[PDB]
Amino acid sequence: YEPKSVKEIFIEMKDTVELMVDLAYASLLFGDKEIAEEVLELEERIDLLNYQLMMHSVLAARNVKEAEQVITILQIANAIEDISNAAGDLAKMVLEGVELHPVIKETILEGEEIIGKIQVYPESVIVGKTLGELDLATNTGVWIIAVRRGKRWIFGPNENFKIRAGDVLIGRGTRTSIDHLKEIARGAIR
Amino acid sequence: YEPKSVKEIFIEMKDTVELMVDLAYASLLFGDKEIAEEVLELEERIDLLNYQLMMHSVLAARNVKEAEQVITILQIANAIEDISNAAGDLAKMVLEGVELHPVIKETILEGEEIIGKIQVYPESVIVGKTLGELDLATNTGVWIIAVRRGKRWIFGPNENFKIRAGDVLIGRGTRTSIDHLKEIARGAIR
Ligand SMILES: [Ca+2]
Ligand SMILES: [Ca+2]
Ligand SMILES: [Ca+2]
Ligand SMILES: [Ca+2]
Ligand SMILES: [Ca+2]
Ligand SMILES: [Ca+2]
Ligand SMILES: [Ca+2]
Ligand SMILES: [Ca+2]
Ligand SMILES: [Ca+2]
Ligand SMILES: [Ca+2]
Ligand SMILES: [Cl-]
Ligand SMILES: [Cl-]
Ligand SMILES: [Cl-]
Ligand SMILES: [Cl-]
Repeated sequence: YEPKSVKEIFIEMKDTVELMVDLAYASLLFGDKEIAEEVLELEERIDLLNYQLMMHSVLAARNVKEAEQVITILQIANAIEDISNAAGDLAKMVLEGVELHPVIKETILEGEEIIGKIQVYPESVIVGKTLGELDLATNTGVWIIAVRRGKRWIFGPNENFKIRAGDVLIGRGTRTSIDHLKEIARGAIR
Repeated sequence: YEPKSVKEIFIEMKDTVELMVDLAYASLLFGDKEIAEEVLELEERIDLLNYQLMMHSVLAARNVKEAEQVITILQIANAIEDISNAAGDLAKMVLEGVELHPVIKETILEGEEIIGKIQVYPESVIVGKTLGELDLATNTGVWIIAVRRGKRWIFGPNENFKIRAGDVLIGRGTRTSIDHLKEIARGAIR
């Protein structure tokens, strides 16, 4: 097997917790238990990555200097793991199925950065293009955290994900950044 | 005095913790103690907002139904407050001045979303424009979390913030989203 680097593990942890928090808010906004389940699965991945980070750090360091440095990484991962647990706490509320105060969904839809649901029509120019080819985060500011395609979810889609008419994109971004993408998705803006 | 709504307090909490985490990573990337100090000040604001949220929730609810609903809000704020404490943990490492493992700065610069430093030249078209007039988050995907102007910091600048040549923008976004803004900032792209 090809060994992983500390940086690769660390980057995945950071990237994953960010996605986790976004998905946690999405689960609350949509009262969606499947999204909530995904958050919990990611919390487990975070525990696994944290374990590997500790293993790598323990094995890599043999003297005091090296030790002091790997400890800084473990300390940061520790804080990251706390954020993952908080996202999991939010997800659990959705799985418990509690009736949320109406202000909650409004809050997620009206803050600086919001979560939006975008319907893709056949006439849109993004149909048939991949997220990478598109680089939506780069070119629209809207970051796609998930896609609902029929009876299935694609969480954290990669650059190879090709968009189809009928897809429902779950994006994170500013309000005007979400409405802009909706225009493009409706084919209004070519 | 004009009373605040639960939603206003809640939105500020959510917005603030997001900014806190971004600033925490910025403090680590730049080994900047002033940014770290700002994170700690925001952790205190979060404690204050949490207090006001509890006050509003306690006063607003008088019967079981209303109580069950305000509790959902308090439960979410509880998780948000945990995230704020994690950001504060990261900031403290910078204030302690520990020597960070080199992988840390690399990780912040190479993940899905990174933190970038952008120099604004006199010839750039963004000079003299406000963040609102510009709506950078909306129009570039790059979210401006802070600006270093001479010997002073402006954290979480509002829509009225007018950009000047010599400003150093601290942005959050994708790599290609950061390089794009740098082009605009250098005047290369009008
Ligand atoms: Ca854990
Ligand atoms: Ca060892
Ligand atoms: Ca802990
Ligand atoms: Ca299914
Ligand atoms: Ca569909
Ligand atoms: Ca606190
Ligand atoms: Ca009461
Ligand atoms: Ca706690
Ligand atoms: Ca100063
Ligand atoms: Ca300057
Ligand atoms: Cl690597
Ligand atoms: Cl299609
Ligand atoms: Cl309001
Ligand atoms: Cl100027």
